[PDB]
Amino acid sequence: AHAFWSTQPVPQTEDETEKIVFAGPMDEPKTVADIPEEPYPIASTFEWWTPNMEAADDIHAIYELLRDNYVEDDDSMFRFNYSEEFLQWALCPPNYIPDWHVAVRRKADKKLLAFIAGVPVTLRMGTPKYMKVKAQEKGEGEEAAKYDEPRHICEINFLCVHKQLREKRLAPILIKEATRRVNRTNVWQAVYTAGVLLPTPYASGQYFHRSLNPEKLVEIRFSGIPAQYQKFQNPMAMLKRNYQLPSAPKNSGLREMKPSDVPQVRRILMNYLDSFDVGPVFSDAEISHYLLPRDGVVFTYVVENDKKVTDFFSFYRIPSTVIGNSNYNLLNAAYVHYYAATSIPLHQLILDLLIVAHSRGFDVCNMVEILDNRSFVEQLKFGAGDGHLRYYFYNWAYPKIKPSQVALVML
Ligand SMILES: CCCCCCCCCCCCCC(=O)SCCNC(=O)CCNC(=O)[C@H](O)C(C)(C)COP(=O)(O)OP(=O)(O)OC[C@H]1O[C@@H](n2cnc3c(N)ncnc32)[C@H](O)[C@@H]1OP(=O)(O)O
Ligand SMILES: CCOC(=O)c1cnc2ccc(OCc3ccc(N4CCNCC4)nc3)cc2c1SCCC#N
Ligand SMILES: [Mg+2]
Repeated sequence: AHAFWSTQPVPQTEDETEKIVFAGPMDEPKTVADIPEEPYPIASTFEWWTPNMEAADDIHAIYELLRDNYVEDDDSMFRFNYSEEFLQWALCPPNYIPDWHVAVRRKADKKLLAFIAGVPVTLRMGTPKYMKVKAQEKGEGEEAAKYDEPRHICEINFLCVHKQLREKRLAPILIKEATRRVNRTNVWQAVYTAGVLLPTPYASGQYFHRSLNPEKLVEIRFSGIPAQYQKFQNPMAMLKRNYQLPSAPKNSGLREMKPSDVPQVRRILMNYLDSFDVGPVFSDAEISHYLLPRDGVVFTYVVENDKKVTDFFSFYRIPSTVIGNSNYNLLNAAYVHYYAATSIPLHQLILDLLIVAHSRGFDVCNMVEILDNRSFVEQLKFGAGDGHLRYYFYNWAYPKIKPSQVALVML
């Protein structure tokens, strides 16, 4: 069934995943000295390449590979078109390791044929609360809490093989070479997400989308006057009416985040993230990097009253190519990123996200049902999508958890 994945330290079936009681490594412990020092062998016509993520030309190359060959939805209606500025932001967070960015190029002409990227993340990934309960009833609290300390691991994203090289087993070679480069730095776990089902997710959630420009969503038959709008006299006026938003935020105290807000945002986010079973831990430098506004990339607002930040939200932008549509070639989507509410209902905070996003020209707001995202779906008129996002670890046994116990947003 899986000539590659059966060779790897991941849970091999749902059954296995249902038996797992404690968090911990799957593989034999290893040391850096046991890992090969030489890159994995590859065909003599290809060569490994470590792009320089501060070289414009190198980020452009990666940009073009992904524009034309990265992920499409199962109906090939969309392909992501991550921008060069977004790639620089996602690939170069504080303390990133340039060697974790792995590419294959054709030797002859230096054509980029494949890519995978790893970045550091500090993750809480100890045993979940409801497994730790069952572990007091067993006498077993010490083994259940053994890996509670946040761990410095790798987050994998942007795996891409050029369409002309598909189904030639190049993706396993990429994964093996990234694993080697991460293990050479004494890191032995990774976290990653995918739309597809692989062996074997520890959590899975549906996507949700909120229409902000229903006219456009129609012209690119994603909405297409959704079937339920037919019996209306006037399907489009009703559609716009339903999804209309205010012009300006409703919360007194909302403004863009600025650098002097970083400590307060760190505190309120870390307090909120703590409640979930799997979630990141951010330094002030990581909060600065992932939440300070960057044009075209990430947008973050705080509610400040009486000079205290009490709430905030963020969203980031990923445009998609609209496949087979030259009238409307691009979808401008906003994705809910981290947030924390202490003074207002979450629905009132995220209503202001939608207002801001609409004001700034976004066509749709998307999210996975992680964090407390289900608490505002109905009131804010999100609809469940096609598609899911599945969360995975490499070399980490972990019980199945609901997506509302996951606090890691994956770009
Ligand atoms: C400690 C550090 C560890 C670091 C590493 C942690 C692991 C990270 C793992 C990577 C996390 C990535 C997170 C993201 O970026 S998810 C986004 C993935 N990217 C895309 O979907 C872009 C469009 N598609 C492609 O570029 C290609 O179709 C890819 C590259 C996906 C497969 O290329 P191709 O179609 O040319 O096939 P092949 O003949 O070379 O290889 C076939 C083998 O590949 C397995 N496959 C297929 N899809 C995926 C998938 N999304 N993740 C993991 N494996 C996948 C498949 O089961 C099969 O194995 P097996 O079934 O035969 O056993
Ligand atoms: C109009 C509402 O739909 C969208 O806005 C949209 C746009 N571009 C895409 C591009 C590709 C795509 O493929 C499915 C997919 C595949 C992978 C993935 N990952 C991979 C790893 N990193 C996080 C996201 N997320 C989604 C779905 C999409 C979708 S559906 C998923 C987002 C939502 N809702
Ligand atoms: Mg291949």
